[PDB]
Amino acid sequence: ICGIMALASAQLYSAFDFNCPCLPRYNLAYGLGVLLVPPLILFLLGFVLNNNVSMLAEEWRRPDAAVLRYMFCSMVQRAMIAPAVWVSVTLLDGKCITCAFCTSLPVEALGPQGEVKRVLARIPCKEIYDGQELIANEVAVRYLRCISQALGWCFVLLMTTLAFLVRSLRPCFTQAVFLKSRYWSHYIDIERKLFDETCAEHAKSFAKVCIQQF
Amino acid sequence: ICGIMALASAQLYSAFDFNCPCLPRYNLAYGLGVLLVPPLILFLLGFVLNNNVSMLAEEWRRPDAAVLRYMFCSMVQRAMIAPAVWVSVTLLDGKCITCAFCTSLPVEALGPQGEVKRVLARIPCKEIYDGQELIANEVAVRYLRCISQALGWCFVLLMTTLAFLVRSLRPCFTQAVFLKSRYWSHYIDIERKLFDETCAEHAKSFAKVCIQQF
Amino acid sequence: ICGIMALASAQLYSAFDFNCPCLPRYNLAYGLGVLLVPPLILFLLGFVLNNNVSMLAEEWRRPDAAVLRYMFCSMVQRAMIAPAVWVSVTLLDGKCITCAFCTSLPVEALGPQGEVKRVLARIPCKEIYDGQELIANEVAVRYLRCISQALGWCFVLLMTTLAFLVRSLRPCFTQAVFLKSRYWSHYIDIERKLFDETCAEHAKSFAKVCIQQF
Amino acid sequence: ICGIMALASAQLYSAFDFNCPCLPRYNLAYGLGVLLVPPLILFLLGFVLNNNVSMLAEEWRRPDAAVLRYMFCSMVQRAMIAPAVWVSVTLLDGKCITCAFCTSLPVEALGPQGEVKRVLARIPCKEIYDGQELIANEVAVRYLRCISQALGWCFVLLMTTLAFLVRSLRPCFTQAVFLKSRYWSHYIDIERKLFDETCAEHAKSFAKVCIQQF
Amino acid sequence: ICGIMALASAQLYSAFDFNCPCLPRYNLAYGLGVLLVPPLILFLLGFVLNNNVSMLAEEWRRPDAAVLRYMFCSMVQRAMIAPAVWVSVTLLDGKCITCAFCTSLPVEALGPQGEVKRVLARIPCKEIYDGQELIANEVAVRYLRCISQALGWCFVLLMTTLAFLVRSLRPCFTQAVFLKSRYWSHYIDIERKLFDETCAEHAKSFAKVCIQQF
Amino acid sequence: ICGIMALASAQLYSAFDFNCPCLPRYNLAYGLGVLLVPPLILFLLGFVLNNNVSMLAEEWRRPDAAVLRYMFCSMVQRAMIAPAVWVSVTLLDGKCITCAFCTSLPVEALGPQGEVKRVLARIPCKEIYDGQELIANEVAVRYLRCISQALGWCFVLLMTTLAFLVRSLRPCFTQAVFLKSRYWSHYIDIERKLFDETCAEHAKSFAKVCIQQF
Amino acid sequence: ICGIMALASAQLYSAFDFNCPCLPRYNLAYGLGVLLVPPLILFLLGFVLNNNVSMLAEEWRRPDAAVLRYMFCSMVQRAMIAPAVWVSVTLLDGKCITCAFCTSLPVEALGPQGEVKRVLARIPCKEIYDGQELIANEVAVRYLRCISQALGWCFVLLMTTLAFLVRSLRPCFTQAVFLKSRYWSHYIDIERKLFDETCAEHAKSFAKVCIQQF
Amino acid sequence: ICGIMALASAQLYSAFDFNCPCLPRYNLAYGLGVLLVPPLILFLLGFVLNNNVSMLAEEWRRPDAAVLRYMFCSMVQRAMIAPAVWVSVTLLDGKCITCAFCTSLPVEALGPQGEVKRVLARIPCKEIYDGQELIANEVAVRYLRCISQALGWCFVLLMTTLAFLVRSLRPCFTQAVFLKSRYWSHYIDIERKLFDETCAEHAKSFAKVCIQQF
Repeated sequence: ICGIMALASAQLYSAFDFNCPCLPRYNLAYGLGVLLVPPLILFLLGFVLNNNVSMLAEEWRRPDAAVLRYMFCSMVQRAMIAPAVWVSVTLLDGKCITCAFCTSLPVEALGPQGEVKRVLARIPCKEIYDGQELIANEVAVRYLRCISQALGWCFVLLMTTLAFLVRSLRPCFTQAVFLKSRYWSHYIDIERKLFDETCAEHAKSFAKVCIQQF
Repeated sequence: ICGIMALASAQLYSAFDFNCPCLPRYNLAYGLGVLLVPPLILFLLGFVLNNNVSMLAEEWRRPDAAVLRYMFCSMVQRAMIAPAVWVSVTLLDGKCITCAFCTSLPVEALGPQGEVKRVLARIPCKEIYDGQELIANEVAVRYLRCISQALGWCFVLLMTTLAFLVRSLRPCFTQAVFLKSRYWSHYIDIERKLFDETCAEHAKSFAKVCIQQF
Repeated sequence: ICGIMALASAQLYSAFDFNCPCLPRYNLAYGLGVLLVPPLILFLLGFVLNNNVSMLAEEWRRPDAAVLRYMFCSMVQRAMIAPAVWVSVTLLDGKCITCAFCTSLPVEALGPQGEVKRVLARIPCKEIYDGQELIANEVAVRYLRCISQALGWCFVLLMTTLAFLVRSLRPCFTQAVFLKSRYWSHYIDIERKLFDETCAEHAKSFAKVCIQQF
Repeated sequence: ICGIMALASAQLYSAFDFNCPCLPRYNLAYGLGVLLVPPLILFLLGFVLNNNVSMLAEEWRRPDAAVLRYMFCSMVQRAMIAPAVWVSVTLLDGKCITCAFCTSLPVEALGPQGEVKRVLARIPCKEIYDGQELIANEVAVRYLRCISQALGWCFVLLMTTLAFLVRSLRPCFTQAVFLKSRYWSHYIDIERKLFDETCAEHAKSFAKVCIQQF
Repeated sequence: ICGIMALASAQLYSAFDFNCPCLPRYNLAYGLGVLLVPPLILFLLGFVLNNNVSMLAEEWRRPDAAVLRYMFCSMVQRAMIAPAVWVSVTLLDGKCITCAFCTSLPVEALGPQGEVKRVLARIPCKEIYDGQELIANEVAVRYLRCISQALGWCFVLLMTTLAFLVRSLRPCFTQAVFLKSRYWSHYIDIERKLFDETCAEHAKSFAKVCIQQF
Repeated sequence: ICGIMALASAQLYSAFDFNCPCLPRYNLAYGLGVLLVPPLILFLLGFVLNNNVSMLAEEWRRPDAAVLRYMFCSMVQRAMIAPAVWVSVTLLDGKCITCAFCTSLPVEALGPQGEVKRVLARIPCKEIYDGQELIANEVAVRYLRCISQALGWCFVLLMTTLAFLVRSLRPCFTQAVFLKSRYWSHYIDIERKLFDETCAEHAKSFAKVCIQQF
Repeated sequence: ICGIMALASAQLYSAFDFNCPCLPRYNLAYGLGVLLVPPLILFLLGFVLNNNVSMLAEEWRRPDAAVLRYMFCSMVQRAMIAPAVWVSVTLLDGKCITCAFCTSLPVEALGPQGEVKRVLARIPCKEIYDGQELIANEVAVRYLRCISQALGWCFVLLMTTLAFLVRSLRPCFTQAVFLKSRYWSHYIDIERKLFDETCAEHAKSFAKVCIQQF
Repeated sequence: ICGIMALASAQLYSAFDFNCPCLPRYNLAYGLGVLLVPPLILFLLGFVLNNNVSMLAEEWRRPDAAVLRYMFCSMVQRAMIAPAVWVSVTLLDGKCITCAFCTSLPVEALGPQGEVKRVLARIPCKEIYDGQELIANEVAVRYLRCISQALGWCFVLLMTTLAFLVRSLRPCFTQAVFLKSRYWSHYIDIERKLFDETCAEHAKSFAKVCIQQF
C-alpha cells in the first residue's frame, strides 16, 4: 500500500500550485510551512489507513510485553516513507528554499536596510523584482536552487543510509518477538474472517426461517 | 464506493467554471457559497447512495437500543469524507478566498471609501482592475492566495488529526455493539437475496404452469 | 442503465453548439427553449427505453390494485434523473440564462427605450455589441453568469434534498406492495425466457422433421 | 446492430465536407439534398443489412395471414431510427438550413432585386460576401442557425413522442401474432443451423471415403 | 473479410497524396485515372484473396450445371463492394472531379481560346492561378465540388438501391442451387482439413520409425 | 509472416530520410538506387527468414523430381510481395522519380546547355533553385509527380493482374505435386518436434542419474 | 527487479531539473556531486531492497565458510548495475561535465586572471555569458559535450567488458559453493512459507475455539 | 531475445544526442567513434546476456571435439545482428559521415590551406559556418548525406547477402553435430531444473523438521 502512497504523494505535489507571498517576513513561515506540514499530514495518514492501529491502541489503553513494542516500531517505520519522499521531491524542485531563505543571501560579496530586505524578499518567483540592484534575477535564483538541490541530495542520502542501517541491524529483530508478531497478525485476520463466516451462516438460517411465511 | 466519490468530487471541481461578480457586496455571498453549498450537497448525497439509510429511518420512525446509534455514527463518518476533500481542494486552489475576502485586505499598510470598496472588490480575477492605485494587481492576488493555501493546509491537518483520533479511540467501538451491527448488516442482505431466490423459483413454477397451454 | 443515460446527456450537452439570436424578443424563447425542451425529450426517452411500460399501459387500458401505482411511481423516479442532470449542467455553464435574461438586467444602478432593448439584447455572446454605453461587456456577462450559477447550485441542492427525502420516507414503501412488485417483475422475465426456451425446442424438433427429406 | 448504425451515421456526418455553391438557385436544391437523400440511403440500408427481408419478400411474392404484416411493421420501425438521427444532427449543426433558406430571409425589417438575390445567396459560409449591405454577416448566420436549431429540437421531440406512443399502444401488439412471429424467427434460424450441421456431417463421411485412396 | 477490405480502401485513400498536373489536356486523363483504375485493382484483388476461385477456374477449364453459375454470381457480388466504397469516398471528397472537369465549366454565364483553356486548366488546387480573370478562385472550386458531391450522393443511392433489389429478388436464389452450393463449400473445406489430419498422422508414424536409429 | 513484412516495409519507408544530391549526373544513380536496391534486399530477406530454404538447398546440392520445383516456385512467389509493396509506395509518393528524371523534362515546349542541365538538376526538393528561368518551381514538381503516380498505378495494376492470373491457372498446381509438398512439409516439422521430445526425455533420464550423487 | 530499477533510475534522471550555479568555485563541487552522490544512493538502495541482506548480516555478526563470501560477491554484482546506468546516461547527456570542467578549458589555443575564471565559469547553461571574449558560446559547449560523450562511451565500454569478463571466469564459480548457495536460498524461503502455513493453521484452530462462545 | 535487442538498439540511437566538435582534427576521431564503439559494446553485450557462454568458457579452459566449435560459431552469428542494425541506422541517418568526412570533400571542382581546413571542418551541423566561401551550406550537407546513405544501402545489402549465404550453406551444418548440440542444450537446462526440484524437496523436508519445535 505504501507504494501507491508514495506515488500519490508525488503526484499531489505535482498538483500543488506553489506561489510566494513576496513579503519581508511571511516568507520564512511559508516555505517552511509547505516543507513541514504536509509531511506531518502524510505521517498521520500513515496511521489512519493502517488496521493494526486499533488493536495497538486498545492494548496500550489498559495499564504481550515487548511484541507490542515491535509492532509499534515496525508500523512507524512502515509509515515514515511518505514524508521522506515528499521532502525529497520538494527539495529537489527547489521552490521551497527559494521561497524561504531569499531574504538572507549575502548580496555584498557572493553575487536603507529595510528596503533591502523588501527587495530581496521580492526576489523569488516574481516579475515584480526591482531588477539590477544589488543582485541580478537569474543569479539569485540559481544560487538558491543549487543550495536547495544540494540539501535535497544530502537528505536523500541520509534517509537511505538510515534505511540501510535499520534493515540489517539490532532494532528488535530477535526471532522470538518476530514470530509472536506474525502469529498475532495472522490470528487477528483469521478470527475476523471466521466470525464473519459463522455469522453469515447463522443469519442465513434465521432468514430462511423468517421468509417462508409468505 | 467513497473512493469513486472523492475522485468524482475532485474531477467535478475540475469542471466548474469559477468566476467572480466584481461587485461591492455580492462577493462575500459567492465565495462562501461555492465554498459551503457543494459540501452540503455532497454530504446529503452520501446518505442518498447508501442503502442502510432506509432501515435506519424505518426503525427510528416507531417510538436494538444502541446498535442503531452505532450504525448512524458510522454512516455519518463514512459520508463525511467527500465535503472534506471538496473544501480541501477548493481552498488549495485559492480562487474562493480570493473571491470572498477581497474587499477587506488592508491596503493602508501591508501591500472616497465607497469607491475604494468598489475597486478593491474589482481586484480579483479581472483585467478590468483600476490598476496602480492603493495596490498592484499581482500583489493582492498573491497575498490572498497565500492566506487561502495556509487555511487549506491547516484545515487538512485538522481533518486528518480528527480522523486519526476517531479510528483509535472510544466513540462506540465496544465489541458487543460492533458484532451486533455486523450481524444485522449480514442478515439484511442475506434475507433480500434468499427472498429473491425463492420468489424466482415459485415464479418459474407458476410460469411453466401458465405457458404450456399453447 | 440510468448511469449511461446521465453520461450521454452530459456528453451530448458537450456537443450542442449554443448560439444566441441577438434579437430583442426571440431571446426569452430560446434560452428557455434550450433549458426546457431537451429535459422533456430525455424524460420521455426514460419511458421509451424501459420495458415495464408496455405491461403497465396494457393493465391500465382495461377499466393488482395498488402495485401498479407503486410500479408507476417508481418508474417515474427512475426516469427523472436525466433532466435533472441536464438542467444542472446547463445552468452551471451559464450560457442559457445569459441568453435569456439579457434584455432585462438593470443598467441604471447596478452595473430611446427600444434602442436600449436592442443593444442590451445584443449583449451576450457577441463581438457586435455596441460597447461602452450603459454597460461594459465583461460586466454584464459576469453578473448574469453569477446569477445563473447561483440558480444552478440552488436547484441541485433542491433536487438532492428531494432525492434524500424520498429514499427514506412514506411514498409507497410498505413491504407488501414492494414484495408483490418484485415478484411480478421476476415472473414476467421468467415467463418470457421459458417461453423462448420451449418455443426453440419445439421448433428444433419440427425443423429436424422437415430437413431430412434431402 | 442499430446502435452501431446510429454511431456510424453520426461519425459519417462528422466526415462529410459540407460546402455551399453560392449561387442564386442551386441552394434550395443542395441543402434539401444533403438533408433528405442520405436519410433515404440509410433507410434502404436498414433493409439491406437485415436478414428477414428475404423471407418476407419470398412470402409476399406468391399471391400466415397477419404475422407477415407484423414482421413488416416491426422491421420498418427497427430501420427507421438511422435517418432520424441523421436529420437530427444535421439540423442541430445548422449548416443545412443556412445553406437552403439563405435567399429568403427578410432583409427589410428583421435584420436590383436580382442582385439582391445574388448577394443574399452568397451570404452563407463564405468570405466572398459583399458585406455591410442590407445585412451584416454574423447576424444572418445567427438568425438562420437559431431557426435551424429550433426546427431540430422540435423534430427530435416529435420523433421521440412518436416512439413513446408506439411502444405502449395498439399497433399490432396482440400476443398471438407476437408469439407466432417469435416462433417463426426462432424456427428459421434453427433450420439453417441444423441443415448446416447435417450437411457438414454427410460431407465429412463422403470426404473420408474419397481421401483414403492415397 | 470484406469489412477489413472496405476499411483498408478508405484508409488507403486517406494516404494517397492527390495533386493535379495543371496542364491543358492531361487533366481529363488524370482525374478519371484516379477515379477508375484503383477500382479495377480492388475489384481484381477481390478475386485474388478469395479461395473458391481456384476451384471455379479448374471446373470451368474442362469443356454441376448451374451451381457453378451461382457461385460465380455470388463471388462477383461479394467482391464488388470495395470499388463502390472507393468511388463513393473519392467523389464525396471532390478533388477528382475538380481535377477532371475543370477545363470545361462555363465561364461566360454561370460564374485567346487556347490561353483560356490554359488558365481554366490551371484553376484547381493551385496558388499559381491567374486570378480574377473570367472566374474567381473559390467560386470555381465550390461549383465543381458541389457538382462532385451531387454525383457522389446520386451514385451511392444507385449502388444502395441495386444492393437492396438484389438481396430480395430472383437472381439465382432457388433453394436447390443454394443448398448444393453450401454443401459443396462445406465439403471442400472438410476434405482439405481431414487430408491434412491423416497426412500428419502417417507422417508422425514414419518419423517415429526414422528417428529412433540414434 | 508476410503481412508483418509488408507493414514493416511500409513503415521503414516512412522512416527513410529522402534527399537528393542536386548534382548534374548523380541523380540518375540515386533515384534508381533508392528505387531498386531496397527491393533486392527485401527479396533476399524473404529467403533468409524462411525455413524450407535449408532443405531445398541441401537437396539441390547433391547431383523427389518435381516437388522441389514446386516448393521453389512457391517460395519465390511467397517472398515476392515485399518488393512489390515497396516499389508501389515509393512510386506513389513520387520523390524517387522527381529525383531521377529531373534533368530530362522538356523545358522547351511543355512547361549554355551545361548550365541548363545544372539548373534542371537542381530543380527537385530544394530551395536553392534558380527560379523563374525556363521553368517555375511547383510546375516541374507537379508534372514529375503526376508522371510518377501514373507509373505507380500502372505498376500496381500490373502486379495485381499477375497475382490474379497466377492463383487460378496452370503453373504447377497439379494435385499430386501439391499433396506431396504438403506431406513433406508436415513430415519435416513432425520429425523435428518428435526428435526434440525423445531427446529431452533421454536427457532427463541421464540427468536424474547424474544429479543424485549429492 | 533490477530491470525496474534501471528503468526507474533513467526516468528519475529524466525528472531531475539540472542547473549550474555559475560561480567560480562551486562548479567543481556540483557537477561531481550530481555525478557521484546519486550513484552511491542507488548502490545502497540495491542493498535495502534485497532480502538476503538480513541473513548475511546476522551470520557475519557472530565471530558455512565460503558460501557467505559467494553470496556477498554475488549480491554486490547484482546491485552494481544501477549506478552504472546512472553514470552512463548522465555522461551521455553531457550537462554534468559541462558544469564541472568549464572553468578549465584552454581558451588560449584550442577555441585579469580572476575575471577570466569568473567568465569561463559563467560559460555553461546560461544566457548571462559575457559573449565574444576569449570564446564563443556554442563552441565551448560543443567542445565540452564532445569530451563528455567520449568519456561516457569509454566508460560504458569499460563496464561492459568487466561484465563480460566476470560472467565467464574464475571469481567464485566452483560448482560446490554455487550448489550450497542455491540450496540455502531455497531453504530459507521454504522455511518462511511453511512456518506461515502452520502458524495460520494453529491460529485458525485457536480462533474457532474462541469465537463460538457467542 | 535478439528482437528486443534490435529494437532497443534502434530506440537507444533515437535517444543519443549527436553533436560535432567543429574542430579541424577531432572530427575523424568522433564520427568513427560513434560509428564503431557502440557496435563493439553491443557485440560484447550479445555474449553477456547469453547463458551458454559460461559452459563454453569452462570447457575451453581445460586443455566433445567439434560440437563446441559449432556452438561458438552459432552464438557469434546470433549476437552479430545488433551491431549490424546499429551501423545500418546510423549510416542511413547520415550525421556520422557528415561529421567524419567533412574536412575532405573536394571544394575545388564538385561543389590559406589551414584556414580552409578550419572552415570545412566547421561545415557540418552548425550555424557558425562562414557561409558562402568555397561551398554553400546545404550543398555540402546534401552531398555528404547522399554519400552516407549510399554506403548505408550498400552495407545493408552486403550484410543481408552474407546472412542469406550462411543460412543455406556448408558452415558446420552436418546433422550429427547439430543433433549433439541440441541434445547438450536440452540436457543442461533439464539438469538445472531437476536439481532445483530435488533441492527444494529436500529443503522442504529439512524445514518441516526444524520448524515444529515451537
